[PDB]
Amino acid sequence: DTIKIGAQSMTESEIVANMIAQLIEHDTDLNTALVKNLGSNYVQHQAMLGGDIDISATRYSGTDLTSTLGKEAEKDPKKALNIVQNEFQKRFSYKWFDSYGFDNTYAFTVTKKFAEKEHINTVSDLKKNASQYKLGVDNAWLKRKGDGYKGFVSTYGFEFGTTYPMQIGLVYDAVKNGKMDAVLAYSTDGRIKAYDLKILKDDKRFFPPYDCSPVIPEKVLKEHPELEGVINKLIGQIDTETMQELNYEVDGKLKEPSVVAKEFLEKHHYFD
Ligand SMILES: C[N+](C)(C)C[C@@H](O)CC(=O)O
Repeated sequence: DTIKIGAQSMTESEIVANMIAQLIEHDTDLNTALVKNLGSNYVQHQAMLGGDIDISATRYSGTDLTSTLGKEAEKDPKKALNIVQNEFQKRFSYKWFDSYGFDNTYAFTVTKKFAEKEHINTVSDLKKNASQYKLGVDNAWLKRKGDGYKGFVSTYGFEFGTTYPMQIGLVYDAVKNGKMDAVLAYSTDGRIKAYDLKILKDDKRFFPPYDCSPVIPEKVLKEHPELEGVINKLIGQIDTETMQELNYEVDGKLKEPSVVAKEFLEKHHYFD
């Protein structure tokens, strides 16, 4: 009886996956295995449907609402979460838990020099010379329905000069070093504050909310009745500002996700 915890290929997914793994083994006689390097929410969900994972560490409400459930991008945090919770329960008997306490949203990120020099505050301010710009984005966002590029173009009414898809990890330096004029960063990445970068305002509210939660089949929670109490320790416990520091511990200071998670868990006494 080994619990299989899925980690997406994001620093944040890996930290949180370890944090779950360690809290389980501390509180239980259940032992754990991490399934690393799932490329996306789709990969994660597919893996859960086939029994390959028992717990998703990091799922985001807007992402699964638009892709896995095939729904419109609901723009309200609370409403988005409810539809996602009721749909997972109703559709797969999966439990989409309440969030850890943090939203990890797509954010248009620029250097401050660039925003001074181009008079930029908002995503709409980009429109003026948009075709002059190089945008850095992740390997999937351009192909996404609902919350992807196509949606952005029909919402903000403009497109960028060129778009470059890369690994999300690398957009923080590419924007900093001038290789890109703007990137679509993730808001919880600690390098944004660490590089004194500017988040632009989503003035048209194109993006749905992206509250982060764990997901486990009830089938699993039935079997291991002591498991839900463990996950519950972490519910509402990590705000965006905490997640930003944790992320940076791996990203800036180059620590193993397991070390970061253990240090976090030690600091809060494993929450009893
Ligand atoms: C992190 N974000 C919420 C913006 C999206 C992402 O996780 C996409 C996915 O899981 O494929």
